[PDB]
Amino acid sequence: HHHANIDESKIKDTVDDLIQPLMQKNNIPGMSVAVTVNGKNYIYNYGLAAKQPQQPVTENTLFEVGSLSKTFAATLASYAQVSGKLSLDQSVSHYVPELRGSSFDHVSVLNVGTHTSGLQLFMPEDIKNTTQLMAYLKAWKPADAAGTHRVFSNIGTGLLGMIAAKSLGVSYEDAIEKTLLPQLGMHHSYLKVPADQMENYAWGYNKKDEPVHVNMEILGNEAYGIKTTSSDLLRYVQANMGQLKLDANAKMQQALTATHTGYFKSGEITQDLMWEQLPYPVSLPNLLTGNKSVATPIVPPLPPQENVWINKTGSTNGFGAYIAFVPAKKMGIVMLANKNYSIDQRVTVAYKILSSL
Ligand SMILES: *C(=O)[C@H]([C@@H](C)O)[C@H]1CC(SCCNC=N)=C(C(=O)O)N1
Repeated sequence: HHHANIDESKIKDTVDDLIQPLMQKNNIPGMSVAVTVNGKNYIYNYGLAAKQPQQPVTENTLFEVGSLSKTFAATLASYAQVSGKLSLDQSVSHYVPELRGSSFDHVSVLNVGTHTSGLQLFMPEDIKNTTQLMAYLKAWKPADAAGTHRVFSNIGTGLLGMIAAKSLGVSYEDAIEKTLLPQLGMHHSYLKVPADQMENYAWGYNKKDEPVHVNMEILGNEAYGIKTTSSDLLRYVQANMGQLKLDANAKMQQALTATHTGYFKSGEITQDLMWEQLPYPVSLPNLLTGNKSVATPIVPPLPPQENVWINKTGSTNGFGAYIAFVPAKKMGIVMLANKNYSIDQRVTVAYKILSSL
């Protein structure tokens, strides 16, 4: 029930007024929006996780988050770094000996953590196993030297997560589901959704409005494997702002914070470890203009800041996700949808909601 002067109702009015038209105009079946401010959390669910038979979005609905998954690979690499197992400045072939003598002698772990190796966006469809992947990587050359340009890459994020996990002595899937997500308290976050949660796994709806789930291919866990709830992602946002006890895991807090280090500038955007940031306050135009480019190194790296807007978009064929948070304001938003709608609208709605707080 609505109550004037009560936090949850004031925020709900703002969120409803933006999300209901957004869902109508884009024919988005279902969304969940989670907001944190002043140490308090608010979760709003809209519409349908599935159309036939109908299932509503609930607190337990799982959405695919696409390239938001890359921030977990970065957090894992950062955890390995702060634990003394990984140096970001070292070469990929230092950690992957089969690539020694290849172009990966000249690509750093930082490059694959910042989209500056030059590897292309999509894994080639005919690469099915590790032998084929290594043969491809050993024979690969970019047109420009590593460190010169920013090219968003699922392959690069794959290498980042693989190297981080190996440096901890485990597979990536183990590192994420047995180490990282449990230490973050994200108990409804998965690379593979278990049987008791399938009833909660929303269907995605593609451009033709067909129900779809993402197909997991080689190195896909690193780049697009996460399925999660808005509540778990809001915990992740709070952890990224140092707000949670985190079971006294000092190394994990340091790992999260260190992913916000600013390593390259492209246009107006600062590239962190997978996260992207802009100075705060942000104007909507610069946010929108932010969504190969020349990459200029920031050296020494920009330390993790408070006065910034940190964000990440992610999509799959059937889903569209967005996170933004402002550490100086201890505020953040997670928007999950089971339809891939345009990034300009994600950032505009998030900006309007956070501005209202
Ligand atoms: C991620 O959503 C897909 C991946 C699952 O194939 C692609 C498309 C995007 S493009 C850059 C988004 N800009 C700012 N946040 C990426 C990605 O790395 O974000 N990979």
